[PDB]
Parts: sequence; C-alpha cells; structure tokens
Amino acid sequence: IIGGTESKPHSRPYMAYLEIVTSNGPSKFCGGFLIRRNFVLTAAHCAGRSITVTLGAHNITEEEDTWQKLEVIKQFRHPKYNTSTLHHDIMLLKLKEKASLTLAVGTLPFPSFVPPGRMCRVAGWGRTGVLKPGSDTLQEVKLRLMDPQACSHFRDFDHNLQLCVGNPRKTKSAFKGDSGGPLLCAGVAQGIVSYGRSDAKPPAVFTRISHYRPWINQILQAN
Ligand SMILES: C[C@@]1(c2ccccc2)C(=O)C([C@@H](c2ccccc2)c2ccc3ccccc3c2)=C1O
Ligand SMILES: [Zn+2]
Repeated sequence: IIGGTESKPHSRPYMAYLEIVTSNGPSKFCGGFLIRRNFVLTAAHCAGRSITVTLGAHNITEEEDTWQKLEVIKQFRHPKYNTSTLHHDIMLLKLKEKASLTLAVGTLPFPSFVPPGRMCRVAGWGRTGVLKPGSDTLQEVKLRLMDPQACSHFRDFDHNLQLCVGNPRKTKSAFKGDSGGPLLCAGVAQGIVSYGRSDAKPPAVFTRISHYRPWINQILQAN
C-alpha cells in the first residue's frame, strides 16, 4: 500500500497474509480475505505449488496469540484465468481446517455497480513504494473509484470484469504484495487487487467480484 496509513490493529479481521511457495524461487507474498471459515478469496496470479495463510495478523514480523497459521489443502483458480490478458484473476483457497472465530479473525461474505467517484478502502502488507519492501504492519488507503476510461491504457482492462481504482493525480495505490486484498466500499467488498504499473502510478486494476459471485458459490457448494 502506497500513501496509506497503519490500520488499527485487528480492525480488519477477515484479512489474510499469504506466502506463495514455488519450487524454483523464494517465497512471494499476497493478500486475500476470509469469506467462509475454511475459504480465502484472493487473485489467481498468486497460485503456487503451496500456499500458507496467516490470519489474525497486524505486525507480521511479531508472533502473537491472535495468529492462526493455516494450511491450504486445495487451490481453485478460475478456470478461465488468462495469463496474458489477466482476465478472471480470481482464486479460492480451501483451508484444511476451519479458522477459529476470535475478535481478531472473522469472515467477510459479500452479497448479490458502485458508481465512480465513490471512495473505497483497500488494505495490505505490500510494498510502500517501488523501491521499498512490504510493510511489516497492515496498511490501508482510501482510493477513488474511477470511470473505466481512466484504465484504458491497460489494453486488456474491461469495465464489466474489473474496477479501475485510484485517482491518477495521487500516489495513493494498492501495489505489489497487496494482490488479492479486498476493496471495500461502505464496508462491502467490491473488488480484489489484481495488477497495475511497475512504476506504481495509479489507477490499478481490481477484479470486479460481483461478476464472479455465481462461480464462487458453485465452488463453495461442491467443496
Ligand atoms: C508481487 C507479485 C506476485 C506475488 C505472488 C505471486 C506472483 C506475483 C504481484 O502481485 C505482482 C504483479 C503481477 C500482477 C498480475 C500478474 C502477475 C504479476 C503486480 C505488478 C504491479 C502491480 C501494481 C499494482 C497492484 C498490484 C500489482 C501486481 C508480482 O510480481
Ligand atoms: Zn495483536
């Protein structure tokens, strides 16, 4: 998160910190959010050979009793996810066990467009600048939902599939390490962080989760 503030600790109890493990390089990192006690929603580009999930974190470098480090037993990457266009960048992680509900850990389901100009909030442990590591503490930022023309320069952006997020006038943005984190508008999840520019100039592109709610429900019901 660039240009944000430190979250009040444990104020976003659905937030998931993901470590993405692959066989030929070091760990990479994503966000996500708990939508059922045994399912986390995140981005498909965060898939790996294995993934761990930490719930209940604030400062991710300091172990505490609120942490729940949970095994993922299966990754459900959207079957139409396209690595070239980045369409359908959405994935469900099924947890081995159900998370414990605590003050620090709870679910955020979302129901069955929010107009541009509205302000929304996104949180994450991602990089705080192009040349900076991920934040040790959960950060959040208020961003403007944009008209889709603001994201035209992402040639594969599509208004019905994706949200365009972050006024280009500001540095405020989701960034690398924040992928998969929820965008909340008036407390309701509307998007997850997908991609943006290497140089971090907003807007960034978020998956429009409303489009995917039927698919999410079909995975949840079969598993
Ligand atoms: C850390 C990283 C990652 C983490 C775990 C596994 C793989 C990659 C991840 O996310 C990305 C890419 C990306 C996005 C989409 C597809 C590939 C790479 C990215 C670049 C610019 C952005 C700008 C604004 C916000 C998010 C951005 C995300 C990574 O590199
Ligand atoms: Zn704590």
